[PDB]
Amino acid sequence: RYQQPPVPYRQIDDCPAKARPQHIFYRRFLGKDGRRDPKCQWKFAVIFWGNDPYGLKKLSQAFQFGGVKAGPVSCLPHPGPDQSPITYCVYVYCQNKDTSKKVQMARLAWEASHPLAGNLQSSIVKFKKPLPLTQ
Amino acid sequence: RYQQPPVPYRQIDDCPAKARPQHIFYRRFLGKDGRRDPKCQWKFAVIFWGNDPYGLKKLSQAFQFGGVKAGPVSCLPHPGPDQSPITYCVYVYCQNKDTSKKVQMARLAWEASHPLAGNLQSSIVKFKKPLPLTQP
Amino acid sequence: PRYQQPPVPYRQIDDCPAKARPQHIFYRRFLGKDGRRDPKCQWKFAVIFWGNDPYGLKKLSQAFQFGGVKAGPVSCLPHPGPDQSPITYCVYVYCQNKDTSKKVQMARLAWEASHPLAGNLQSSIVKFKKPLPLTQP
Amino acid sequence: RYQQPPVPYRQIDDCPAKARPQHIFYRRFLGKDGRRDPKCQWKFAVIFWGNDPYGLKKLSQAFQFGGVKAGPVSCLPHPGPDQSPITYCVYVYCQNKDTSKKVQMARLAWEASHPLAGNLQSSIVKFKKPLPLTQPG
Amino acid sequence: RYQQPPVPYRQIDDCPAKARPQHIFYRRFLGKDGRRDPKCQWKFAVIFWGNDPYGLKKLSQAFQFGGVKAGPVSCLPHPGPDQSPITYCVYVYCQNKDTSKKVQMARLAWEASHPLAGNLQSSIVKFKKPLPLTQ
Amino acid sequence: RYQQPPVPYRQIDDCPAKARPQHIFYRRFLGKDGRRDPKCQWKFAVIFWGNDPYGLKKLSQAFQFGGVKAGPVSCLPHPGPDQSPITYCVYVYCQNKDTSKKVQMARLAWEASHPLAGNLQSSIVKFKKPLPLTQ
Amino acid sequence: RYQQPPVPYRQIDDCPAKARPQHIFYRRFLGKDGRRDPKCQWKFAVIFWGNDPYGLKKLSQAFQFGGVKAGPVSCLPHPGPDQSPITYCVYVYCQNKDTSKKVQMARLAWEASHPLAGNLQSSIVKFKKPLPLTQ
Amino acid sequence: SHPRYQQPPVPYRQIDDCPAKARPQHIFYRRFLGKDGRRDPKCQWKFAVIFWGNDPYGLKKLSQAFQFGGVKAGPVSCLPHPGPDQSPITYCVYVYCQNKDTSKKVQMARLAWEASHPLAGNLQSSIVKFKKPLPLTQ
Amino acid sequence: PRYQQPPVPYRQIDDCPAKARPQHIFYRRFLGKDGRRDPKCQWKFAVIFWGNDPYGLKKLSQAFQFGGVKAGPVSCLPHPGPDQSPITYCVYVYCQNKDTSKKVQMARLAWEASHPLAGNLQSSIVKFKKPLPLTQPG
Amino acid sequence: SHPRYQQPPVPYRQIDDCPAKARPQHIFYRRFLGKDGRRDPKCQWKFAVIFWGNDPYGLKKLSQAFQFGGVKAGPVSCLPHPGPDQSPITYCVYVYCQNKDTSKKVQMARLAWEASHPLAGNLQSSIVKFKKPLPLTQ
Ligand SMILES: [Cl-]
Ligand SMILES: [Cl-]
Ligand SMILES: [Cl-]
Ligand SMILES: [Cl-]
Ligand SMILES: [Cl-]
Ligand SMILES: [Cl-]
Ligand SMILES: [Cl-]
Ligand SMILES: [Cl-]
Ligand SMILES: [Cl-]
Ligand SMILES: [Cl-]
Ligand SMILES: [Cl-]
Ligand SMILES: [Cl-]
Ligand SMILES: [Cl-]
Ligand SMILES: [Cl-]
Ligand SMILES: [Cl-]
Ligand SMILES: [Cl-]
Ligand SMILES: [Cl-]
Ligand SMILES: [Cl-]
Ligand SMILES: [Cl-]
Ligand SMILES: [Cl-]
Ligand SMILES: [Cl-]
Ligand SMILES: [Cl-]
Ligand SMILES: [Cl-]
Repeated sequence: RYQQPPVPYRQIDDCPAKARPQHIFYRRFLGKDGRRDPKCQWKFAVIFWGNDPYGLKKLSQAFQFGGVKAGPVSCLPHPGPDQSPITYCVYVYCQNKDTSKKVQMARLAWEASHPLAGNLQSSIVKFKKPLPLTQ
Repeated sequence: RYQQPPVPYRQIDDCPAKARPQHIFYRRFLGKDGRRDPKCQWKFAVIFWGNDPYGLKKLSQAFQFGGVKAGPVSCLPHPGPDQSPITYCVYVYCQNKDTSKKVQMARLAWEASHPLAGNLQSSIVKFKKPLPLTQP
Repeated sequence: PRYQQPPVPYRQIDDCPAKARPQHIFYRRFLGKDGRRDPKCQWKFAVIFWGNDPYGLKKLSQAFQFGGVKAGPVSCLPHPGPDQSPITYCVYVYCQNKDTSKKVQMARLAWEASHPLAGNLQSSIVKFKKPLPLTQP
Repeated sequence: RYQQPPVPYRQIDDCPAKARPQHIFYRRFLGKDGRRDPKCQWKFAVIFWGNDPYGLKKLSQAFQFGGVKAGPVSCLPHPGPDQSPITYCVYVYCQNKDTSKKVQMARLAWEASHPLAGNLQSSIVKFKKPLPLTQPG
Repeated sequence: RYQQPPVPYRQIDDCPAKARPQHIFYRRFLGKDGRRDPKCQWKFAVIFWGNDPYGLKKLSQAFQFGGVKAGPVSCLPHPGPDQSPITYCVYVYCQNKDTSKKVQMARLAWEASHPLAGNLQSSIVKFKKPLPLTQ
Repeated sequence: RYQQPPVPYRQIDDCPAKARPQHIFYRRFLGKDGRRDPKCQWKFAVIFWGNDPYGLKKLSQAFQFGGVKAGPVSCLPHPGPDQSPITYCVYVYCQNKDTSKKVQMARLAWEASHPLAGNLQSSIVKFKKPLPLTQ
Repeated sequence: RYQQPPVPYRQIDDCPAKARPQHIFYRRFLGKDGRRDPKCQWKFAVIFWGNDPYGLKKLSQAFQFGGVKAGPVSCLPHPGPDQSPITYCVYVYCQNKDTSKKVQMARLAWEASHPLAGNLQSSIVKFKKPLPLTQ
Repeated sequence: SHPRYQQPPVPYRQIDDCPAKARPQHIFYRRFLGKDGRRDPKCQWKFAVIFWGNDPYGLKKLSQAFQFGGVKAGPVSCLPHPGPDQSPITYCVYVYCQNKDTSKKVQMARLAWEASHPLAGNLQSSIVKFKKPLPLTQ
Repeated sequence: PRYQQPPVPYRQIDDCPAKARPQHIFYRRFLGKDGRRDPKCQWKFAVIFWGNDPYGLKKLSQAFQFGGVKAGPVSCLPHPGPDQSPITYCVYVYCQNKDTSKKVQMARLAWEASHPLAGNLQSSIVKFKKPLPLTQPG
Repeated sequence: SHPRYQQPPVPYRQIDDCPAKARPQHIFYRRFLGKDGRRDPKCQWKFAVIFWGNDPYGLKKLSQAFQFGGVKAGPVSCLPHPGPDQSPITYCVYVYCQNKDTSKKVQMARLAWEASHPLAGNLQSSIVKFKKPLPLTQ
């Protein structure tokens, strides 16, 4: 009835098909930084936003790892008193600032290599209290 | 799948009636901190989370003001390899840290006065770069 | 009896006078654990509330009665100028830490938000250099 | 029914007679610090406390100046769940920390010079927000 | 014609009569700041100065305590090349900055309660090395 | 009767004879630091003390300059509740800390070239408020 | 006879053909960071190294920008007294440490998008004095 | 080794193996460095000195001269063109070391060679530091 | 042999050259304990005195010979110009701390004030980065 | 020049003026110091390097060599005896200059010379700072 989180996967063939190439690149580029850091807490993310929801879905399905986990496609609120064109967003959660920076670079690399991909705005995010993403 | 953002409000007549009481309380309680301070950028939020999406949807509909704006009901990722019970969440965006604390306090106040309402966990949130929430 | 006396304490919710009781109930729930006394703490904080209606202040005094949050009686600020002008009544709500003090302040703000007939009180956190005699033996 | 603030004075003769010696000494001792200065906000006080309401009342009536102004005799709450003997208090409001320390010293001087006067405890007090003791405007 | 220091007392009966009222006020007002703190060094004072040596003398005789001890009535030198009206001074020696300040306060108090009394100018004084006033 | 301050003098002929030698030395050694400086307040001194009042009187009489001015011979209070043997002192006022150190050194120099004469203990002194010694 | 630097080039057609894909990617991923900053000194680089000189040549030819400039394919010294197999290296010169890190990521990303590319070791480099790369 | 690409200087055991025209410079350095020229096994290869200028032969002799246990020159290389066209080349040689102090002695040593041989070119230079160690270890 | 020698050391006032002995006696008393060696400190300070009269400087040099305060011989500062101009003599008085160095300056200033025939010497405190070899061989 | 006292080294304007046994050292320093060897006319004389050792003749060549517009050695002087008895003399030469950078370069120049010449004495030295400027302008 309501939004639902991306379903997780260990095997690359579980990743939806059209996000698969983005997923693979992310796995190779993130490397060890993609792995759950047992030590740290989940107090970081990167928020990506732009106008195309389908682009963001792929990004959300591509960013699913031990230490890097995206939520579903969401929205920013309308900016003004009235309705305007929607800005969608995905939060890519992770454990430390450095991983969060690498997530940003990762997507920017994907964009660089795919001129037809949306150029997403982004920001590093930090949470005062830890999020419940432990196993 | 694809969410839309809560509709904004002209008059309280435009707030969904199930959230109207929560909304009116927040309007009075936030007072001036609920008004848009164009002097500021949008670099803060509060994230509320819990297991009950209806609770969160009323919260979301309730927090719709000039300087305090909720996103729709959303989700955190599954924490592990397999699927666990869903943790829903709502981000309430605002323009400064003081307001983000007032937002947490508003919700605690509502909860105190309504022992049946869900006791939501939350966290203050800070963004490095400002969000596109300025008025056109 | 020419002098003020301190508010009486409660052994149960129903000992709070009825007109102030709902406000007291909301405070008990909202303050929660922080309403409780911390016998390892000293008393060097308060929130002063002030306004024009002494009966409103009396209910706020009656409502703020807990182990770690205790209102004095309805009192007054001095006149600001050379002649008697409208009275600003005030109540001090004594607390054990700054945190609880801001919570006290928020509690009343919530109360007012949820009850429009309630007076819109002004307030300020207050800090004492020395500990007040509010400890037990 | 409700407490009232001390009446403010235009001339020494308007001061209640029993408090008038204390008022004159404070007027002379405080000197310039007893006057209002328009450069400052009302964010300080001295709280005096003891078991003697009449002694406090003279103190309260004595400290009525442009820049130093006492509240009425009030009470601190009971320390415990049971009533205990009343501790009375007076807040003497000032515009700055130095004036607040001078007020404590003033009263210590008064005690030193009058062995029959009670020995009051006190604390300096700081308010995060300014109190409404300025004139309208 | 050499100056001598004022006489010390043990009893209040030992204070010269004309200085006794001021002495008893100071004894009461200074309280325990008035008494000697043996683990402390004498590196402070209050200098009082004005035009009336008689008022200063009583002040001198008044401030005689374990931790607060006045020297005799003395003088500032002349301010200019020629002789001008004499400015008398008395140093009241203390062991800390707090007591100094209280000494200033003590005498202001005395002045507020006696309009006839001289309104003496004063300064806190600090000595880099300790004075020989330990017993 | 009460103490008076040393008589100021500008010509070395107006200096009391017993102190002329000291004075001539201090005049040359203090050099420019002996001169008054209007852009400075009078918030410093050196206090000299010891058991011999005549020694201190010469010093008092010697240190009379534009920017360096001694009070008369005075005393410190007795250290205890019984009368002790007197410690005398003289304050030499001046405008800055540097000059006060110079004044100290000047007297040590004098002690060094007159080894038979008595030694004085000293301390640099600082006043919170400026003393009334401008013209 | 002596080594020569890579050809600089304005438009992509002047880029050697084999380096053009890597150059385009870099041009897009570096973004503004690829541009010169005349108010910045050349005191950074990334040194890339590996055993395939042809791989290094393409990287060398690809990193030719206003603010990011590669030297030619060079060598590290033999590490021992005997000749062993050669470790080639290319220095990619930059005007700040952030650009350096970005150059490093740019190649990692290239390696993540082409599993056939060699996997170059690399290091940020810091120069005490500025190199003569000013316009 | 690949014929289309630079090779590193041949390393050498006795002084006689140094290329004839480098040898004096080499002997001079060997004396000036003393024991600083030896492999310091407690240290990682994280430093160099870069020498640069416009005469490649001058740099080639320096390159050939600086081959010791703990200081190893790469071959004559180049900086990239500073601008949009080919312009006069600046050649360079990196002389690798294990620590800052050895890197300063290399720099000093060359300064000495120049002050004592006025035909030698006056090479610009800089200390260089690497975040990760280079593969110059045993 | 034919180079400058330091002042001959003497720890008995009568062994001080007679012409410097009054200046010596005054310095010994005025420096007091500051005049003694403190093994705990190192020799990283001095006062340089200079002037055009080498004899006045010679007496100063002879006068300042103490355990913790020790003058070198009368020396010179270089010619300022490309050509020779009238000589500026100097004496370094070595000390173990800054306080003692200022005292040394005050000492000579005192001597000048009490002896108007004495030259007025300019001086400067001096600080050395590294310790001079003035510790006792032990 | 009073014959009882030291005098400053003779200044040059041309290298044939340099005492022959110091000429090698002199030229080497002129080249090593380069620009830093000349008078920096926006600066006062408040630095030096003191060199010391037991061989006065080596120090004398050093004194003679360090003569430039911005680096100027005094004569061979010495330190005081360290103890209350005559012991072996430690000779010293101050090499004056206008800023701390020049003084570090002076120090390095000598060091580079020594590293280059196994027969040269290994002189100890220290940088030196004067609180007031020395009269080396005129
Ligand atoms: Cl960001
Ligand atoms: Cl975890
Ligand atoms: Cl939080
Ligand atoms: Cl109320
Ligand atoms: Cl009440
Ligand atoms: Cl209501
Ligand atoms: Cl407040
Ligand atoms: Cl009244
Ligand atoms: Cl009383
Ligand atoms: Cl207090
Ligand atoms: Cl003062
Ligand atoms: Cl004497
Ligand atoms: Cl002192
Ligand atoms: Cl003046
Ligand atoms: Cl690195
Ligand atoms: Cl540039
Ligand atoms: Cl060459
Ligand atoms: Cl460098
Ligand atoms: Cl002679
Ligand atoms: Cl010795
Ligand atoms: Cl003489
Ligand atoms: Cl100096
Ligand atoms: Cl050094």
